Amino acid sequence: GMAKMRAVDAAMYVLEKEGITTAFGVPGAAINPFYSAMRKHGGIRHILARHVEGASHMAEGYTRATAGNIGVCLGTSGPAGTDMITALYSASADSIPILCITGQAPRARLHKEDFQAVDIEAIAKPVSKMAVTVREAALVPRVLQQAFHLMRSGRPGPVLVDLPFDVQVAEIEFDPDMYEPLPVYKPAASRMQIEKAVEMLIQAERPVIVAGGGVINADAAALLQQFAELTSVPVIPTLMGWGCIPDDHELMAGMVGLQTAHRYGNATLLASDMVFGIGNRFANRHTGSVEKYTEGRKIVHIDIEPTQIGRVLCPDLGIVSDAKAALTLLVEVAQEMQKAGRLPCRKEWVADCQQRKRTLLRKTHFDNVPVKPQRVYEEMNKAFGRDVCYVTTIGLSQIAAAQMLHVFKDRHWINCGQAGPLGWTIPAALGVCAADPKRNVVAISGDFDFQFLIEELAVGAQFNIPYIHVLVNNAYLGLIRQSQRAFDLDYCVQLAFENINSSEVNGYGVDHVKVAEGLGCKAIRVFKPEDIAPAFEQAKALMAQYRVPVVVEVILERVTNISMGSELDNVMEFEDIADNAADAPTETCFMHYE
Amino acid sequence: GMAKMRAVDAAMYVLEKEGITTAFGVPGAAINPFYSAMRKHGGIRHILARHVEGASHMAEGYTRATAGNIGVCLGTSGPAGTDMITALYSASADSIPILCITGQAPRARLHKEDFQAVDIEAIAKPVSKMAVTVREAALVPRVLQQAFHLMRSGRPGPVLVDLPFDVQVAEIEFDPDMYEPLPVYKPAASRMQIEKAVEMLIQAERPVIVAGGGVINADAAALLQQFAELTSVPVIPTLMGWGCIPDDHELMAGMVGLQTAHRYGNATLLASDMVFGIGNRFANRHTGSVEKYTEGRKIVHIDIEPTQIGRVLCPDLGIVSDAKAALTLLVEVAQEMQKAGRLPCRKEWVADCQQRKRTLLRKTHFDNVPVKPQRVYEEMNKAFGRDVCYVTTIGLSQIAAAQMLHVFKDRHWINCGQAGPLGWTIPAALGVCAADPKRNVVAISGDFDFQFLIEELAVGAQFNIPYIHVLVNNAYLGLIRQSQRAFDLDYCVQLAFENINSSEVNGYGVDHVKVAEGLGCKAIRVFKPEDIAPAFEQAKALMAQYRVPVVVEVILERVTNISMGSELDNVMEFEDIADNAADAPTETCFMHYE
Amino acid sequence: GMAKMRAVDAAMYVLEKEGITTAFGVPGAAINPFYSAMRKHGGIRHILARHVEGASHMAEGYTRATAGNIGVCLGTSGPAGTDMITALYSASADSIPILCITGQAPRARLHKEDFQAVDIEAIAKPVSKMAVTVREAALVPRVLQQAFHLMRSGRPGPVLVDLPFDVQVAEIEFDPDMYEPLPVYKPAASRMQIEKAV
Ligand SMILES: Cc1cc2nc3c(=O)[nH]c(=O)nc-3n(C[C@H](O)[C@H](O)[C@H](O)COP(=O)(O)OP(=O)(O)OC[C@H]3O[C@@H](n4cnc5c(N)ncnc54)[C@H](O)[C@@H]3O)c2cc1C
Ligand SMILES: Cc1cc2nc3c(=O)[nH]c(=O)nc-3n(C[C@H](O)[C@H](O)[C@H](O)COP(=O)(O)OP(=O)(O)OC[C@H]3O[C@@H](n4cnc5c(N)ncnc54)[C@H](O)[C@@H]3O)c2cc1C
Ligand SMILES: Cc1ncc(C[n+]2csc(CCOP(=O)(O)OP(=O)(O)O)c2C)c(N)n1
Ligand SMILES: Cc1ncc(C[n+]2csc(CCOP(=O)(O)OP(=O)(O)O)c2C)c(N)n1
Ligand SMILES: COC1=C(OC)C(=O)C(C)=CC1=O
Ligand SMILES: COC1=C(OC)C(=O)C(C)=CC1=O
Ligand SMILES: COC1=C(OC)C(=O)C(C)=CC1=O
Ligand SMILES: COC1=C(OC)C(=O)C(C)=CC1=O
Ligand SMILES: [Mg+2]
Ligand SMILES: [Mg+2]
Ligand SMILES: [Mg+2]
Repeated sequence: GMAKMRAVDAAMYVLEKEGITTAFGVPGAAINPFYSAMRKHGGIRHILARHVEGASHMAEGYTRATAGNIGVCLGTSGPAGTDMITALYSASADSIPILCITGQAPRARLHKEDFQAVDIEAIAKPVSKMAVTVREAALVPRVLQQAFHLMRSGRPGPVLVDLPFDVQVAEIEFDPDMYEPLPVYKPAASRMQIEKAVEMLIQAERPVIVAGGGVINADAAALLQQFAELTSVPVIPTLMGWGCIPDDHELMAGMVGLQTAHRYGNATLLASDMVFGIGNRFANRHTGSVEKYTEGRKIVHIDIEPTQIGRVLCPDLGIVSDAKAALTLLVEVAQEMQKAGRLPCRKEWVADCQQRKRTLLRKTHFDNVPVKPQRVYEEMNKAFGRDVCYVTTIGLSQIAAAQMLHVFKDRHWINCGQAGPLGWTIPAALGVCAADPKRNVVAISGDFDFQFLIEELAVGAQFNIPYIHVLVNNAYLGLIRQSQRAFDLDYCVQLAFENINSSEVNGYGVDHVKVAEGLGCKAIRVFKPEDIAPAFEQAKALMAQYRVPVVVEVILERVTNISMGSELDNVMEFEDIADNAADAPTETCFMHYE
Repeated sequence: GMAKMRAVDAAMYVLEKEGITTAFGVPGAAINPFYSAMRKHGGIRHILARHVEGASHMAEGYTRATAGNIGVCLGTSGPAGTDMITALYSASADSIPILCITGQAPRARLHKEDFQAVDIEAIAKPVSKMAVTVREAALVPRVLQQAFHLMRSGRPGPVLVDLPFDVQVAEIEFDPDMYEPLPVYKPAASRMQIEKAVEMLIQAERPVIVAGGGVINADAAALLQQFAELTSVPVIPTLMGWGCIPDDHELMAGMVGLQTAHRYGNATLLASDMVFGIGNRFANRHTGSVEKYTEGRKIVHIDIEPTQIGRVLCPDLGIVSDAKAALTLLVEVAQEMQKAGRLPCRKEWVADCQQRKRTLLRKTHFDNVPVKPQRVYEEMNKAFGRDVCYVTTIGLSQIAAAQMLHVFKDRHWINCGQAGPLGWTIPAALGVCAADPKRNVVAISGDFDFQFLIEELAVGAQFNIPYIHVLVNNAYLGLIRQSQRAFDLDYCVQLAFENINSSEVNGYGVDHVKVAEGLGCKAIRVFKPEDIAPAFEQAKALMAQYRVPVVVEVILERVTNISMGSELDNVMEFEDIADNAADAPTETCFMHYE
Repeated sequence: GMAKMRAVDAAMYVLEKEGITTAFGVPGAAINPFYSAMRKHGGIRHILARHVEGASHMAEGYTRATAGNIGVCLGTSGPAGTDMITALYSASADSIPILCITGQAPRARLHKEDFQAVDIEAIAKPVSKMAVTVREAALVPRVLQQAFHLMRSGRPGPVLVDLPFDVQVAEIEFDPDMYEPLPVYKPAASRMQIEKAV
């Protein structure tokens, strides 16, 4: 029961009671007392990163992998905290928590210029739900207790806790048996709200549901699918909702937007007369101009956060609610409407949507040498099972991947959709694997994203954390080259050079096979499209055998312009489109996934 | 003359007028208009980094290399700006400027949640002299004009300028012929202040001058040496002042502090009766407890910043002045005192200081296998000339290097002394080489620092930027292991693993020779101490021949405890001390440098 | 000559050398050592206001009346400082200075919800050229020295100096004879610019 212990020893009991079992970090002198309490306590597996930014993105992958997870990132004072800002931003931006814990100079020296003392509280305030320097040892458990309440309540977001060295080692009296987590705050829609939304849905003749990341945040994917099935309403997931209904479900109508979107998804949205938004916001790369997106359409918006409703467009009906509470009530009311015979039949509209999904395609089956990126994603759909979990960040690599890969379960598309920090992909994939060693994790990176935090591969080697990383190498910042077309420029975006140790890379610059092997991983380079599928089969074998990351590097043609535009009705198709299965053989309409 | 142009085109003329010739950056869509103006203008050499943090630390190395330089760092919106915070902190902390320029979402969408729009102004405020989002196109030249005034005036520091996309492309009328840089503000000591300081100096019987980074910031090293020679007063440089008098000068008395310090330097400070501080602050790792540092000693402090005087200890005389203005007047007054016969002879005190410098040594000449790190620094002193320019960050690698290497000119020790961010070393060295292609740049890293931003070696390969990187590999976070001794811990600080591709690294983990070669550089691994000197000779040849970075990796014994303590009178000597040249052959007392 | 004195006594020598002769204020327990120093030093005429906002606007009128004047407004901790925000905004907005000086709780109690302790630094930062809590007794003369430089230089504006009670009464060594005001920064047009204008 009650005993005298250091404030960091009390912190270990609090973290255990709050369900923490994993931490990613880089120790230093100012955070040593915390590491010493973590060693004495046991039960937290620490993973040593090779950049503080790597540890903070591992914590994001850990959070995102499984409902209820909270990745923890640990660092010393000074530059460690400033190295966490990008991850706090990325987590805030996507409404997901991580808990960052930093050491700090002792309280008496905070306004002197103590070595590596920085005002991290002020720096981190705009990208966190709370950033606090703990000023008394007895407050360490209470700040953590409040932090966990904030990370789970309302619109979720990250917390930074900053621990002065003297506060960490100071004694307190603490009773772990008496510690209890605070209740989680979640507003719930009333029946009056939900019945109005269902009445509006029944009146629409061509409705779609836009299912957002809030549905996944609330762990409500099964209810979302059930509500769509009862009402027979096609579902458009946002990039952050992708997976909340399986991609081969007959009501999955494709994705919408300026870049990570399908031709059939955009055409279905523009033909619709109502958008029933659940757990989405209306992101600008999803909508284009809001005036065109809302034209001729009633808009419903359900969001847990009141000030998200009406922020970018005015809904006809806005409801403040947790998505699981809302969907529980939407299923009940839809079942009552079904018994009363008041849900309309929707066979024509569902048939029109499916017809678009069957004909408005993009070619993937390219035999070209050098390889076309879209062929890589066709081979990934064939090589990996239905349970594949993709991790990716940003680039033409990521945009085309979102256009052409398929996913079948929530939290099998792990992607930092609002902030898109380069280098996120490797640490996030390691964090997903740490959350779930049985997960079939496959990452996708372009060469530039792969280089930012390339040293994190050695974390996977040191700790034996296996996953497959697909690296598509054009020796370009490919997305920036494409955006420079508007300026008739191709300027400062090339990565190629004659590698003085590897004439076999043929002027592509970095030799990723050599780099990955020096970092302790396995790697395979692919030049010809028919060698992609065997390489994915070797990579699985190498992974079972050595239990380390395996990189499959595909050498691409230097320049491919991926389809994108500035409005839903203006997406330009640069590469070949398709209307038949032979050019696009891995659409779910044509291919059984597992 | 006057013409209509985009606001970014006016920015190019302003940057040219302000002396900018180099920029380090990573383009993205939101900053493309600026890149397009930089391409159209010419005359700025852009260097593409492989992490935005790498570009920001290259800008720091560029600033630090040469008086008057201002490194420029360019990035897109969102995570690029959050990736610059660590460099802004490091530059603020050391009183040096960089100019960071970020793209931003258009003004009308700043409070919507536009893709990658972040409140970078608020995040960067605590680590910059100005952080501003430019709200009108006509203000772009005026914000830059104010930015350059701030970066050069008072206590120097960094500026972040954030450019909304629509502000960048909007037209203005601008006349480059009429643009003029603002005057620089620098307070100057009066004769009444300086005469009082010289009177106090004359009364002291055992004075020392502590020469800080402010002397180098003011470009006043030659005056500092001249003032010490006229008054015959021994000089103790801080780590940030190191080089402002040559290490073989008869008045150079060694360095002082808890870690990067000499036994003779600390013993000389504790024996002194006055500290004449010029351009220093009194950093806690330099002083220890201020009560012990000031005991029995009058303190003079000259600083350009009024609120630095009395911040950590109360001087007997505090003077607000630029160090060059102060030293100009100190030389004149000392010459007047010399003509009047009022400067005391100081032969005994100078002789006592030199006697300490000759006898209070640390052993470097170790024949051990595996290699002892202190032998590496002895070989570096022999292999490189007097004009060597060292670049380093933090770790036992850096602390012992500061204890045992010698430097002979200002700005030949490039080191982020207050913030110490891991990964700084490679990008900073590339930035120094970009500032001065004739500089003989040698970097020092431990293995963990080397890994953080290891991909930046490919920047040196792509752009042919040659320098030598000494990598001392203990497969440990060695400084943290040593600080964990106080907790009877060795926990989460080891980097070793059995590399499945390289049994020759013998369980040390990452194979840096393979990684460096995959990144396009040359590399040499050294296991035996007698092979260090030949490896430095091969590295010079490889560098002349291939014009890329050359890494020399020395395999160290796993555990070496470097001398350090918590007070000047308590520094513990773990490894062998020396009182003879044979154990410490590269002290300047024993060895002629060039 | 150099002498031992309280930080507030050294502040009195600084205000004298910077030309202060008048102050408007409302005393309180947290600013009493400063009032005790003003009484002992003499040479500043104090006008007692009947609202802290009244003292802050008297300081504005005193500044605005005559070139080179700097009105000084004095108050205690807590609501006195919040009583001053409107004048700080009015002074900033018109590019003119006032010097506001507030008492504050002792440093050891600044995060402990001590009676009438408020984060006036953060509240006043948007409406001042500088707003600072002085953390060391030796810094009191230096903060005032930087304040007068900022109030006169560039675009002029007001400054708020917040004084913890333990900082005010701590002894320091200060030599009034050695104090000198900082140079004022004012940029000047070149002849090239003026000929173009004409
Ligand atoms: C290069 C690139 C291209 C992209 N292209 C596209 C594209 O074409 N189309 C596209 O759609 N996206 C695209 N994205 C992603 C896009 O930027 C956004 O991240 C995404 O559209 C946002 O999805 P969302 O509306 O579900 O929002 P989210 O960020 O997932 O959040 C939606 C809402 O959920 C709420 N919420 C949180 N928890 C709960 C809960 N328990 N219950 C209810 N509500 C809750 C939050 O308050 C928030 O308002 C792209 C990203 C990149 C990097
Ligand atoms: C692991 C590690 C160990 C270290 N160990 C030691 C150690 O043992 N000893 C040690 O001394 N340092 C040590 N350092 C470095 C230390 O932390 C500080 O960076 C350093 O001591 C500060 O030097 P300085 O006083 O010259 O200050 P600086 O940071 O260089 O600044 C001094 C002052 O210069 C002023 N200034 C700027 N421009 C001008 C100008 N034109 N004219 C006049 N003034 C100007 C600024 O206002 C500032 O107050 C260590 C660093 C690390 C990372
Ligand atoms: C820190 C950061 N800097 C810049 C960007 C802008 N950016 C987005 S994609 C991209 C290029 C990515 O290239 P690569 O990963 O090789 O992919 P490709 O587009 O060539 O497939 C850049 C620079 C960013 N998202 N984050
Ligand atoms: C971003 C960041 N995280 C953590 C630290 C704390 N830190 C200082 S030195 C060090 C270990 C450095 O190890 P290495 O570079 O191998 O050098 P060694 O001490 O072993 O010679 C760490 C983690 C830091 N300075 N910066
Ligand atoms: C894309 O890489 C780059 C070069 O090499 C092609 C250059 O010559 C210059 C000036 C910039 C650049 O980014
Ligand atoms: C018959 O199963 C199929 C569908 O569901 C009806 C579809 O929507 C599409 C597009 C193809 C298909 O085979
Ligand atoms: C130093 O590397 C580390 C390990 O391997 C030795 C571990 O087993 C654990 C639990 C933490 C760690 O940091
Ligand atoms: C004779 O030259 C020499 C000195 O200067 C007098 C010294 O201070 C020391 C320590 C050695 C030396 O050789
Ligand atoms: Mg890296
Ligand atoms: Mg690429
Ligand atoms: Mg090491």
